[PDB]
Amino acid sequence: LGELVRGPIPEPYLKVRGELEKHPVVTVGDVVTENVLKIGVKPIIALYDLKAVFLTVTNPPGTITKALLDTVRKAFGLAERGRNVHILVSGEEDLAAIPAVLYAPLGTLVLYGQPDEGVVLIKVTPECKRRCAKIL
Ligand SMILES: Nc1nc2c(ncn2[C@@H]2O[C@H](COP(=O)(O)OP(=O)(O)OP(=O)(O)O)[C@@H](O)[C@H]2O)c(=O)[nH]1
Ligand SMILES: [Mg+2]
Repeated sequence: LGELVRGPIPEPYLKVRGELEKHPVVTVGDVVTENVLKIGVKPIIALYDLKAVFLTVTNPPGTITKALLDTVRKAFGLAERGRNVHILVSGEEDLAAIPAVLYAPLGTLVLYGQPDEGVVLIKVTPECKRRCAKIL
């Protein structure tokens, strides 16, 4: 929904680093997560596929189960309390950016990967929270 930042890995992470350091960050994807960690930023929540507190969840590709939605809500609960949470998904977390935006505090940056293209960065605001609810 937000802004795509283009470039070969890891140049987009380097471009946005200053912004990532000044806000809480949620990462969706193994490549996104790893790349944010390696520039010294610790996500409050990181969701990635199986191949800090750990939560496990199964989510069949191209769905948003009730279980994923609960795990994400729980994650944000734990993050409110200053835990970093890694959600390890068995299945696929292809849609997980939507709930991330729903349940997130305002001013949170959510990142996910645009295959081959770059990194999508989303500033969490009442508008984009509104539409993400609509998307579901
Ligand atoms: N050009 C470019 N593409 C990127 C960049 N970061 C991520 N992407 C793309 O986004 C894709 C998806 O990222 P992830 O979802 O983290 O990767 P994944 O292997 O699907 O990880 P899982 O979702 O855990 O299975 C990657 O395969 C890349 O092609 C970047 O900095 N530049
Ligand atoms: Mg992915």
